[PDB]
Amino acid sequence: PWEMRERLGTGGFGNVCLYQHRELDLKIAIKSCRLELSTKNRERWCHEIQIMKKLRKLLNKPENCCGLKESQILSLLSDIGSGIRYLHENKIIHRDLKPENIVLQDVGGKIIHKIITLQYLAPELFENKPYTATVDYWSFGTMVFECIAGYRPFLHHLQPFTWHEKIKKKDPKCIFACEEMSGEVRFSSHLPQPNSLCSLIVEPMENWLQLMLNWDPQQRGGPVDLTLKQPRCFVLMDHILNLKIVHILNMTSAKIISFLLPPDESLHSLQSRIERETGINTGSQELLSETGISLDPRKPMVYLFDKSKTVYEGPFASRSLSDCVNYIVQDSKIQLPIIQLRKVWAEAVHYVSGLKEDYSRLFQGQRAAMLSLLRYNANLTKMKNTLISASQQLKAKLEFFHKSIQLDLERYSEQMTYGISSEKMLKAWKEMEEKAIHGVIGYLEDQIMSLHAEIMELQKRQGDLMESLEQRAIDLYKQLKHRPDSTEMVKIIVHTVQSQDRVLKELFGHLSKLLGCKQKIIDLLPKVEVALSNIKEADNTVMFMQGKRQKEIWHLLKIACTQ
Amino acid sequence: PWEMRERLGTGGFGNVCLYQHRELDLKIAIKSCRLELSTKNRERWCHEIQIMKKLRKLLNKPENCCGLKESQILSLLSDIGSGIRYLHENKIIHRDLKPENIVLQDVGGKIIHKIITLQYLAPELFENKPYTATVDYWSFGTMVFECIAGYRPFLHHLQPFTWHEKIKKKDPKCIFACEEMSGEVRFSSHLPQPNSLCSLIVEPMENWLQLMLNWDPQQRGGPVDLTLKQPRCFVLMDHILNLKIVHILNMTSAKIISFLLPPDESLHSLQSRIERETGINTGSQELLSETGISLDPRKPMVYLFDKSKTVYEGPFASRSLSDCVNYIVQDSKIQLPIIQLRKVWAEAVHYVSGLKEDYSRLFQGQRAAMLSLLRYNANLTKMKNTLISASQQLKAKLEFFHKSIQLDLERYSEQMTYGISSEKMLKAWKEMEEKAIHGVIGYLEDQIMSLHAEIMELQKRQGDLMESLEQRAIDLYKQLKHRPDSTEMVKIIVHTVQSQDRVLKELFGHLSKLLGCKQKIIDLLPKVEVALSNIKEADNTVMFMQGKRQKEIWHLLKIACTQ
Repeated sequence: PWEMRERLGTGGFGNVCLYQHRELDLKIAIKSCRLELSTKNRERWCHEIQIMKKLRKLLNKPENCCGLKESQILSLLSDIGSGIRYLHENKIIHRDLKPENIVLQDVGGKIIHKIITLQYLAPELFENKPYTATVDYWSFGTMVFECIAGYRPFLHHLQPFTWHEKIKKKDPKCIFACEEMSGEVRFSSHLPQPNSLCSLIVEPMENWLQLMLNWDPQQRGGPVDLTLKQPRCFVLMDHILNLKIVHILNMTSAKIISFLLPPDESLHSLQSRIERETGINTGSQELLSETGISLDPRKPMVYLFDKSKTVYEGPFASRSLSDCVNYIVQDSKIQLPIIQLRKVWAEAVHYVSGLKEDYSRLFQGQRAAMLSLLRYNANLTKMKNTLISASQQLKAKLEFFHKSIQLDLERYSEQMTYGISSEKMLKAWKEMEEKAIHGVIGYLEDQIMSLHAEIMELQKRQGDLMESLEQRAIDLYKQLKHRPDSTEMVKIIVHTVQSQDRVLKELFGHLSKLLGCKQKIIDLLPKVEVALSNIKEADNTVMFMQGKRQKEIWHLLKIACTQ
Repeated sequence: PWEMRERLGTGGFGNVCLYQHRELDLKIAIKSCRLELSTKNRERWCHEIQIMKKLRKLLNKPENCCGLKESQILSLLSDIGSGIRYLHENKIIHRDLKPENIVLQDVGGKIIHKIITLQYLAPELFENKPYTATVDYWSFGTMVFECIAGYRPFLHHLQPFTWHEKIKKKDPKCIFACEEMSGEVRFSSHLPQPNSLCSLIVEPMENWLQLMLNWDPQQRGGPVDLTLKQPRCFVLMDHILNLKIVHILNMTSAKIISFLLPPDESLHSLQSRIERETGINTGSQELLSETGISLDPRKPMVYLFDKSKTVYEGPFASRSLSDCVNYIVQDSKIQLPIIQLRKVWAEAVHYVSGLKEDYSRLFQGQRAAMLSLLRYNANLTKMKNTLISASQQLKAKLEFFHKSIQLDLERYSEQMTYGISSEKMLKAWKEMEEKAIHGVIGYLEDQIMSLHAEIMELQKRQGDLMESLEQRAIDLYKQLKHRPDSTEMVKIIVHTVQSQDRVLKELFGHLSKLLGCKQKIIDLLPKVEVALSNIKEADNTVMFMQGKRQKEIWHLLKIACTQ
């Protein structure tokens, strides 16, 4: 019993449909071709199905109008790369490239992607009837930059006909194209500013796209690697996919640097790399995990603190607005053609989203600092429990020491009668008495639980309020986006900059209190080490002095055997 | 510089006025008599001022329409009693009695009261020109029942003329008067039901008012006590003022009983009084203070728990509605004359206020139970700290016991050579070894901190929501009160009864968890006593066994002196 539900779309000579089982969640797309076909087209569809048996919603999101997040673009490169190489191994050229061919499928947080409009049709497909797999490189890299910037790499916002008439008139050794308001065709051989990708990836992706967006058909793939039978863009993509890039969120200056690393980097070698590269001393390189764990350098988002500097100044915002957006900050009432307005507003929304991520990640590392504080706390609890244990045990040892030497003093005083006693033993036991004489236990305990209660007081956010502010702004961008003055948006910029400044300065006060707690702990540690060491040493001396007293008793047994 | 502010009222031949200093809070009432008086009236006012140099807002509150709280009436009796006797000692009859003569003055929570409308003018003042101090007794006791019920003791809601025409036609040996809807004059020699005063006070206040509201002028004060020159009502009022009445809020049945007590009652004698009177066993008489302290019976709102019974059934509401109010619960749309409606609605508001006080005081004793739980907790913490202290000290004593007897075993084994050793000492030291052999320490510790964390979980109110419901109801009574259907009020009765039932049953679950915690603690206590006792005893045995070993060493010194 298959339920004839709503369609999944329009496909073939009919509709792509959703046929779920009536009881279970068993969905499949069935490409309806019930319409009477010619036998070349019917049989054509037959071997189409036979060979088949052998994302566009994400392309139109409000939150990535200037393009997608880095890691998501990476996963699209590896997944759609495996699909495209999977089709080229199967001696199959798809040629029907579009974001609608790609399935969304959550597997535990991971979206999986397989392959199932004149902007994707190749210019040699605009001209000639036969084709090669180069159209997959042109349309695919085209769609890749449609993930990178959110829109078309060549002359976007035009109709595709005159668009390809300028593609075949474009210098193919360039990357990005745009058109100004004065009618100038200005095109760039480099990627634009609105990007989230690290430059270490960008420039091999730049020249990679110089091979990809080369509209000359014979040079779309690469100078072919004759050792692995492989075009150059595949080699560059597998090169990029195995880049080991870490990220150290430079907290004290509100920065982050990506680090392209060799695969044999020990963490100590990376400590030297940061000490020479960033100039931050390894005696103060405080490196916390996403869970706030300090590393082991014996192993091969990282959070960067200065162990020395407790003073935390203001954040160092190295991201400005573009001068279009700052022009609208200065003058919001100018009613331009609304395409450039949604461009400017989009840049503003991506900026304020950057601010949201700033409070997000700084907030995150603040929490990780608190978790490391908890780990130091548990260390302190262990050390103080062992400390007062051995302390009080040592006190009882002193107790039976004093009673024992009191009894020994009695027996010595009685055997004094016959002149048996030797005074060097007595003065030795007096020395043992002064050593038995030999508070800050409980006082430094009060330092411990005082700091403990202080931390718990520090335990007692506003970027959700700024999420309502930015959320209002992106709602403005949506309600102005579906349409065929910007003052209030600049006011949201005001409230987000100033509110962000307030809560960042308060959290910097929190962090200063945290490092004060941490330095107080690290000051408390060798107190516990020296104190515990004196406890164990003094213990073992008193125990050996009891054994030495038993050697004196033993010597009295020698005196008993002497007579 | 005195500021001529607004008046304080109208008085004399002008206005009672507020003349504050312009800088300080120095207020005084000045009785303006600027109007041209005759010299008997001007000089009359002169000796009035000369003798003077030698509350009505509270009478009209929305919350006490059926009369005032008990303790406040008590304080008015002692304060206005001291004022009236203060005036009768000064050979002065005021005769101008009204609630406007009484000053409100907060002193740390206490209102102080001193003395400065035809319903207060006496019937002999309605008839004759000369008078005595009996008019103070009539008008004063009149105003007293105007505190007790909130309105006039004789035929209220009438005009004062025909009112006194029925006062002089009333049987003066009765107390309360009313008039029915059919024109019947029905008057009562007892106090009505809408009262908060305890009956132990009510009936001497009943007969006290039978002397007070006796409109026969010669019998208003009393059969005069010839030993203290004192009318009977003064003797009865000082008798009532020195009554020592405590209150035990019977929590398990949702009750409270006042207890008139002799002044020499020990708390153990009162435990017998509760065990025979209430039938609640002194082995289960759990008596907690307002701070939740269990008493010392060696000393002379009390909270009553059953130590045995952990099952807490539903509350036992012995306060019903009157059948007028229940009639309006059954039929709310009857538009009566609105005087009886505000009477019925007023009874409803006082009922729901009683419910508010029920949740208030049960909530209060619940909190006191939690405070007593905290006291037991601190006791447990002390006992466990001392316990693990003496435990681990005992462990170190066993340690040097075993090393000591190991060394003694060595010396004994070496002096075995010459046949010096005596095997009874050896077998004795083996017995000492098994005694040295002679977990639930830390296990019952886990019981302790397990229960501690469980209590802290129980630590994590709705009568404020019912305060909004009742507050809505008294707002209905005010908005219908200022006017010259009751269904929604009965719906508030529904929500307050059912919501009150829900939160009371939840809090009864809380209390069951509390007594479970308490019985768990009291089970944990003799474990600590027996365990600690075994620790101290076993300690003192091992220490004496070391001293006995020193007596054996002493005996070896006797063996050394033997040769």
